[PDB]
Amino acid sequence: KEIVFGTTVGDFGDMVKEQIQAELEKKGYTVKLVEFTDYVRPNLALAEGELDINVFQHKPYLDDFKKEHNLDITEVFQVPTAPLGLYPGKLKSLEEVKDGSTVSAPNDPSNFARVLVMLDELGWIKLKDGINPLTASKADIAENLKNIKIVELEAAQLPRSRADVDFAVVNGNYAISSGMKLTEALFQEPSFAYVNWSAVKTADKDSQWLKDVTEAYNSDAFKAYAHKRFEGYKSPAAWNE
Amino acid sequence: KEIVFGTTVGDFGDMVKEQIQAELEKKGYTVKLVEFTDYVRPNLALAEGELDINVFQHKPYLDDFKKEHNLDITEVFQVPTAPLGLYPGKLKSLEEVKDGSTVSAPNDPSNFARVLVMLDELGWIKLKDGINPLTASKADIAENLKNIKIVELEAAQLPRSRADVDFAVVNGNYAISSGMKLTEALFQEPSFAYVNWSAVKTADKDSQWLKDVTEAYNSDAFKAYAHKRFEGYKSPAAWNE
Amino acid sequence: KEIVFGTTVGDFGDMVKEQIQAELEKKGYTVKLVEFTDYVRPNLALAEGELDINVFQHKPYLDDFKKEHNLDITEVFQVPTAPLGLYPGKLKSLEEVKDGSTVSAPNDPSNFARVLVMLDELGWIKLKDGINPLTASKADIAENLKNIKIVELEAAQLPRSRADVDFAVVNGNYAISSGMKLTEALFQEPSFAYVNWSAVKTADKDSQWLKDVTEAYNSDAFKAYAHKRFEGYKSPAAWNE
Amino acid sequence: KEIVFGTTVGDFGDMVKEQIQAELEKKGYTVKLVEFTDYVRPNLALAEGELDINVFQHKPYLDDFKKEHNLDITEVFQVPTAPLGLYPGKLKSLEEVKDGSTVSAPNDPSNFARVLVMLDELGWIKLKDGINPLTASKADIAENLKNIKIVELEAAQLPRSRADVDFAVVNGNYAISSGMKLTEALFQEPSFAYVNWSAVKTADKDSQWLKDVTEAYNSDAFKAYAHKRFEGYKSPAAWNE
Amino acid sequence: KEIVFGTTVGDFGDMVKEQIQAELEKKGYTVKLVEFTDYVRPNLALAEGELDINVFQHKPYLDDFKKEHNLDITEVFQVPTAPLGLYPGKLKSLEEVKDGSTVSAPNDPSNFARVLVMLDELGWIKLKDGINPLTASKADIAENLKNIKIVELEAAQLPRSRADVDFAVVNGNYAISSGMKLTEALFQEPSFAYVNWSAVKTADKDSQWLKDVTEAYNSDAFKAYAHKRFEGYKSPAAWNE
Amino acid sequence: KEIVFGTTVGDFGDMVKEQIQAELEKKGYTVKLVEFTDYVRPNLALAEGELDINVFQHKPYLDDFKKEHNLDITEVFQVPTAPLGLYPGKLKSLEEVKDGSTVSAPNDPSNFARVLVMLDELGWIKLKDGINPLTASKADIAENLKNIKIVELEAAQLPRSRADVDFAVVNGNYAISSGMKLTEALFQEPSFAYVNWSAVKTADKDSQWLKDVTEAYNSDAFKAYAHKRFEGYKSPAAWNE
Ligand code: MET
Ligand code: MET
Ligand code: MET
Ligand code: MET
Ligand code: MET
Ligand code: MET
Repeated sequence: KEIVFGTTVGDFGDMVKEQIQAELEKKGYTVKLVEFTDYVRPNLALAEGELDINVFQHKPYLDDFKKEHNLDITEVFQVPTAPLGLYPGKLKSLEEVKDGSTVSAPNDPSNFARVLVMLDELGWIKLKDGINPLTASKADIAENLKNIKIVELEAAQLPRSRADVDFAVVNGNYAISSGMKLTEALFQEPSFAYVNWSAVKTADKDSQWLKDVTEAYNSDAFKAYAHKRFEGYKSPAAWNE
Repeated sequence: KEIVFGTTVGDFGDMVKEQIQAELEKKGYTVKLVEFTDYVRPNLALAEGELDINVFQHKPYLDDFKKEHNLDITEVFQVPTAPLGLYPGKLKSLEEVKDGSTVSAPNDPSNFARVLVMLDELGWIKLKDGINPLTASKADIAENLKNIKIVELEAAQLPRSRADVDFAVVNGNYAISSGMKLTEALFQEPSFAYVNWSAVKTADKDSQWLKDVTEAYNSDAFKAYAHKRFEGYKSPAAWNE
Repeated sequence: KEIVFGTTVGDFGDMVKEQIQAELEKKGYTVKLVEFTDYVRPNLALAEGELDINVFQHKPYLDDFKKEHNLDITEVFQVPTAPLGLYPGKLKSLEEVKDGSTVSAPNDPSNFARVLVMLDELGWIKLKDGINPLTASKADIAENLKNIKIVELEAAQLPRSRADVDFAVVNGNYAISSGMKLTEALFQEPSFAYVNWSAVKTADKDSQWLKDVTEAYNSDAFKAYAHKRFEGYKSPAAWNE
Repeated sequence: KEIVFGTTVGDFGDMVKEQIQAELEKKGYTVKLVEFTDYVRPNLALAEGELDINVFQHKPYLDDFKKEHNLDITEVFQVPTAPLGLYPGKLKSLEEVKDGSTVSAPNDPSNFARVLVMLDELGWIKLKDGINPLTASKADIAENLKNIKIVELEAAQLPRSRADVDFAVVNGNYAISSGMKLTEALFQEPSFAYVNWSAVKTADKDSQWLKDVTEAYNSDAFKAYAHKRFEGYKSPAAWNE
Repeated sequence: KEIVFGTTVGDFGDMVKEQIQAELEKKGYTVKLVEFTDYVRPNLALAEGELDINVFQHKPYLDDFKKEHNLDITEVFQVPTAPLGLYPGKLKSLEEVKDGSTVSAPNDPSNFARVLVMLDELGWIKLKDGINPLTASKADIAENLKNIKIVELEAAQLPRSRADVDFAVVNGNYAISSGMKLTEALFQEPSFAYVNWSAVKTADKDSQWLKDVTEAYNSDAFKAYAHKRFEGYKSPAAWNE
Repeated sequence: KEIVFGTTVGDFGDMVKEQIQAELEKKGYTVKLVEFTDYVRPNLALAEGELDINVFQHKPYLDDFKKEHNLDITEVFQVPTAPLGLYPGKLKSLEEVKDGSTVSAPNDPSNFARVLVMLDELGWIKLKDGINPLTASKADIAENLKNIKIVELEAAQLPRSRADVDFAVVNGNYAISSGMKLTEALFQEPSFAYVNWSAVKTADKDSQWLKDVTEAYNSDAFKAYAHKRFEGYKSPAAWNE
């Protein structure tokens, strides 16, 4: 039985090659890894049969993506996840924010929402009462207190954008793969709602191979490796640590 | 030199296999064709180096997609294109439309705009004066004259949607591959703004292989085949007829 | 398991890409399609294991080919099939036939027989009594009533031959892929003996994958698709329609 | 042209996926990465043609390996390299070393030599005067001052060996991929003679593709990435830093 | 450039794997070998494209086969060939032949001819005057002097036939691979007309890869290897030895 | 079940193609053969899963190899084996040996040991009393009686080395596949300790397929074939001959 994984470049792929693959080969499986630069192809490849499982996204992204693209896919288990941070760009500290400061943000709706929530936590904008934080959008801004100019970019552009904007809100996987350190962030997202999940075609939910993959990502050996290899990452809720 | 084409399923892939491939093999090329079900993967595969050229989209789609996804790709030449039509669903004629009739529409922005423009041409809604039809959005509706309920679906769902809605606005490539006939449309888009284009990475624009592909799609032999094989399609503007 | 289909270009490949592939992907298979422009390679590719199944031929062709070339292959199920027609070449109606008129025909024995049977049905030649129609050959001609000159060509060349002969007898798959319409035929073969069959290696006849492929080609969904997409095609006998 | 890289798992593969691949795609290449868990397979895969280039070894290893196995391969350029360290096992500090303490070491000759040189620098053994440090062997030990018991293992076993020996000398690539941190080493190899090299078949040494690969590994952008992503690594001599 | 060879099992395959493949890999080709148990499939696999070159037949076989099966293939160069022999079966010497003795023979026409010519040379039958020896058939027998019963079998069955017939005429390639020694023959065919040839698709006759294969089969190194690996074999006429 | 064999080129591969494969195909298996020209790749391919079984080595080689590379593989059954020989190089007879004569030898330790034992049996060197012949090394030489210069090479180079040294010690498989004859050896190793073994992954040792393979290599039919095809080979101990 060959299990084909798709991940983004970097940390999630290293998990497969450095730990999970050997655990699954012990049980008789072969393992293939396909890495993707972007957040858009992996669910489509999964749904079209080119992958058996992907590991790259949080559940708000998945729920939105599979509804919009009408994909019969579902989350399975969580994985250690590099958290979201607001990082110094042309400006190096939060106190330096000015009226009109620029903040770069990913341009897809579920990750853009995270930026609006962070900016509201910082007091730089104010969101309307009673909104759904997972779908926060420009229409939900009650007042742009500091007249922040939000510069929307494709997610992979955010590390580079630090040259062009005062502050950059950078997804963890792209921060790590560009050599950014999580400790460089001026403000980290407090939420745990965006710890990432693996996803499969719904038809494969009860499969023996997926049971064995799930066990591999929850073993004592994997937890010990993850705590050493991926310091500062947010853990699966089920690890209850 | 191997040229790798990406197209949607059906008509654009048949152009390659039935006519273009042999023309290019005469000049010493080998040809590979990858067919895609959806409109989202092809430009990303092209930009990431897995395809040399794709043939599946119109320029408003390309312009929106390459901006949103930060892709260094560009259009080259036009191809015969199945036109957009409003087709009978539960209701069989335009005169049967009622207050509250349901119309299915694709859920991506550049193709959704075409449905709003079509409904305005039919007099079922009224768009605000002076808005750009290429970016028509719900916000641009001045009055929903017949209180049309627009049912937004992923584009490939639109042929099957005819079972569930009064009328379906169906993209030509999906209509044709589902066995729908262009002559069954109750109304066809009169614009030529959406005749489809091939697309390449910008770095390849001056290549000899692309010159040879361009010539293949503009040869007397290809035109003679296309006029017979794809009756009722909109021809490239440059074909001049 | 990946199922590798081989078909001729055009209609039989579109059946795979537009309908069968998705049905099989729902059951966990992946699908690869290889398209051929000729009639000789597909059964050789099948027998050598480069294909698991091919869809391109009728049973008289298969019976003759597998015996001549010592191939351990066998038919499985029938598929909707474009019929054989006599089409206008230099002359545009049957009534214009003259003594010595030229008719192009395929040069392989089982398809050539079909042309002799057609010419006898038209009253342009007279075949001997009591012959096997599936193997009709020049020796079976009792009288060449109109002194027809039969121009034998490789089957793929028959659309192009219309410039050189008075009438062309063209196999449906090549007529469709060259942009000819079945309704343009001056006369269509009445027989149902040439509805095409899938073929596999005999060793695979009892496989689960082949059972699932057979089911996909006999489903209500495929039948509904075929009746819309391939109007005028001759149906499998087992569909009993 | 497709360039096939072979690397060990982890850091050298991440260099390809996170930085080098995109640099080469801008010049028109596609890139394939094959990752290995051991030190023996990659040069064999290179010599057989499965790989165009590998990145996993130092030159003393390569010189020995290509001579012993009569392989027509050669080094090209250096890459940032995780250094060799002596790490705590059952004992946690250098001055806890006792008479008879166990030290695990790789069992291949060029890497075993490094352990003997390290033990001499620590004063735990004394090597003979005037030896070749690159081929230091047990015969070159003048006195085993602390009666160290050297436990020889296949190199990939050395991270796990920390449970069984007092101290473990672990190659950097395996340390990193097991979640060990370079700052955890009690003593790091001073030498720069084991900064790793890419290798190719000698027949390819003058190729354009290799020139482009070499440029990609010496670009300002790669150096900036490497200094951030791989802190504490030893740099190519040619970088002159 | 991947050169795919097809051979029968045994000696001709060993030539490729032991000597030719390395000669071609030095020049940068890759090589694959497919082996076949029978004489019918290899030319079909060559014609279909699976093979680039085959080595298994003599020219009378090829001339007959490509005409009968309508294949556009051609001979290129000769190879050292195991000769044809009449071997002991139930009877152990030629002098033991009796009226009615049974002789097994291959059942394909060009190899059956060789048996008739051999039986005529032995004085067991008498062929008619002025016949073409390459096409000698039962119709060409003037008198069956010893009323030999010729038992026609598939060529591969002839080594095993020795249990069932008085004498067996066995093709060299099958003799060698069944553990028979050429010195065991009671009578060996004198002719050199059946020294075997490589064959290719005619389209490939002027290719550079074929020039390089031809050189490998005619080098001083290959001749030295063949003279002792294949003792008793008949050499290419062009070697003029 | 498809059983994948790996062998060195030549004799061990012919055993599979000419006898074993058909014996296993009669029980319903399919068989694939991968041939190697070196001694290092086959156990690595076995351990990685590319092969199910290999046939190329003796047990002293296997024991050393699996320990050095920490591979979980094990021997199963013996096979007829071409013996080790000392062959003429620049000198043609044993009596011509001189002080300083050169003898080429394989450079791997378990095969090098065999050379030293052979040279001691010949009286050209003198090994120390009582040393383990399986691990004989240069340090076990008491006196180099004839000041032999031993030229160590990778094993596959040893046939060609005959141009450069006075005498060459060549492994049987390489002697056969280079067109050397075993009967032309000046001295053949008499020991039976190096009759070769098949090897598998330890996890497969109790499999049904391996039981069927073992039976195939010990059948009366295989023994009869081997004694004809491989004259002068050393037989498996289990054959009790
Ligand atoms: C594709 S959704 C974003 C995933 C990314 N790893 C994150 O946690 O921010
Ligand atoms: C991806 S944009 C839509 C393309 C489609 N062929 C059309 O013309 O409607
Ligand atoms: C290869 S036999 C001919 C097949 C063709 N599709 C026909 O029905 O005429
Ligand atoms: C294969 S030689 C050892 C290579 C390893 N990356 C090191 O620098 O220690
Ligand atoms: C396929 S023709 C027969 C070939 C065989 N090698 C022979 O020389 O007898
Ligand atoms: C790989 S160990 C050497 C094997 C060789 N066939 C021999 O018996 O000498």
